[PDB]
Amino acid sequence: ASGRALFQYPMTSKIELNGEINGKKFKVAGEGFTPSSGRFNMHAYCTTGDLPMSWVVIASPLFHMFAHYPEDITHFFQECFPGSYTLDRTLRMEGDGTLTTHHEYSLEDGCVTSKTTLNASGFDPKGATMTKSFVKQLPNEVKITPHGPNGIRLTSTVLYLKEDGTIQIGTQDCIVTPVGGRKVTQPKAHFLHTQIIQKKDPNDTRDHIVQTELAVAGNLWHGMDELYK
Ligand SMILES: [Cl-]
Repeated sequence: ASGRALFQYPMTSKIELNGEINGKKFKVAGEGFTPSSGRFNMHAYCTTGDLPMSWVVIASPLFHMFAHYPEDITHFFQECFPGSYTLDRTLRMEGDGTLTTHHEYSLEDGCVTSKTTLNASGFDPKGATMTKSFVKQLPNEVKITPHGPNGIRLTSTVLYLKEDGTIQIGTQDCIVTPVGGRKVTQPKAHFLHTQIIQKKDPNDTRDHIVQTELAVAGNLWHGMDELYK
């Protein structure tokens, strides 16, 4: 049993996230549900106190193996199992700060555990990330291409909505590296439509978020694959 056969739904998730932003150290944990392909939720919470940054910005740090792929595009993230992969992200909040994250994953008993680190340095202390002035981030299309002999790269531009209805941009890039000692067949260049929605639990006492991601792959631009050898 490998690849897509390891992702029979429903499944669950856990996260352990150790973070630091502008020298403010924090920890997040969470548990989540993946009812079906491409729809995955996570109820996270700060275990150190209040989260010292926007929950909207931390949303993408908070599981691409749960994205929904058609049969005719390789689901690289699922095909990495068994063995797993690492994810390394850079998120540049333009004019604000840059953060990085590193993710390791393990699958056991239908549950993917993410162990993530986040490091953010140089953020504007009056910016929207630190002041928690974002309402949501808009849905976007993430470009996925082969990268190196055995990886893939994900890129996106994110529009972050401030309370005043205006936008701030983030630029996001990730590299995905199989860690399983084996070559995983790269997909053709394609895109992932991603929507992140956040709400609060009616009763939880912690600083927390209840987040849902919808992530659906498609060959949006058939010609794109020719450009990536
Ligand atoms: Cl927030």
